[PDB]
Amino acid sequence: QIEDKIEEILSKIYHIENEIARIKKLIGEARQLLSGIVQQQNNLLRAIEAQQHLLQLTVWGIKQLQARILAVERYLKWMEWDREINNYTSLIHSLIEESQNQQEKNEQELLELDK
Amino acid sequence: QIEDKIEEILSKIYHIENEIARIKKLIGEARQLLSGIVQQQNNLLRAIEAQQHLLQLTVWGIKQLQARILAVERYLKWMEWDREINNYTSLIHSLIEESQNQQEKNEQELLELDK
Amino acid sequence: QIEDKIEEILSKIYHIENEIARIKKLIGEARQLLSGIVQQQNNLLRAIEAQQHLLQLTVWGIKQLQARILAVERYLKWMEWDREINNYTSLIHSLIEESQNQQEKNEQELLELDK
Repeated sequence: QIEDKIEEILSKIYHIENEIARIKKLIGEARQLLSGIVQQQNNLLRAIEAQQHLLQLTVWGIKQLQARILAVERYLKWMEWDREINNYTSLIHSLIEESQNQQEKNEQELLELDK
Repeated sequence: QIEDKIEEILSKIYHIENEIARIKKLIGEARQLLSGIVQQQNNLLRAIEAQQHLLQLTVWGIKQLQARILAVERYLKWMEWDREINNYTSLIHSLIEESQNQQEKNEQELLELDK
Repeated sequence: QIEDKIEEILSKIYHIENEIARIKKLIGEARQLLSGIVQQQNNLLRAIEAQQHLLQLTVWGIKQLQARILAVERYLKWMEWDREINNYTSLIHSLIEESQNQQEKNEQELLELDK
């Protein structure tokens, strides 16, 4: 049986030795999908940034039309909105700053992973 | 050779025993980058929410200017846009509700993972 | 000691054989959270798309009010903004096109992973 036991041991070591190579292959794949998720987020953030510039342009557009229509009505003859707009504008800038930080870390850690 | 075989077996078991510790280290790292990706998404969603409040504020701003300019033109003397705006507004609210749900699950599952 | 060594070898092979099953369980879990992160991103992108249609609707709304107020002022009696709006609009369309591509790959790779 010492004889037989070495046969068994060797068989188990081989089949499990297989498991490891399996696991390392899958782990290889998952590294790719992970970088894809990280890049996707940098993209999603840049769109969000750009959309904010767009939103700032339209608020300015609206403010100008307020002036022009106000004057026209005088020739012929609001503050809450300004607050809520200022507040939400502040928030979106925080969330963007934080999202920029979070994006640098995630990219750094993903870079560290390639060792 | 029984002697020699036990030498080989022991050598393989050691080198593969190494593989496992390697794999567990990398798996440790990847847990971090994964929480970073999940947090990043909560951030990206909150920005998107805020931007929607901002967009709602500007649509209201625009509607008011429509009233004021309409009146001024009467003193002196559209519906599709309202539809498309109502529709897209409905959609963004769904996508946000779903994104809020998806964010709770992902955070729960990520929490379950620390066992 | 040949006797004893086979006892040790068998003990190590069992405890490490455990490690593998452990690792495969955790790997099972992490596959779920990964699909959840990928779906979440498809959602975040669709919201961003919709918000862009919304932004396009409001820029058009603003342009119309510019015409109506311009005419009213003539009866009675800008180009940079148009540029910046056109530019940022172009960018957001690129970032969205790229984000759509990135989303297909990530979904494909995640699909490949289930072998």
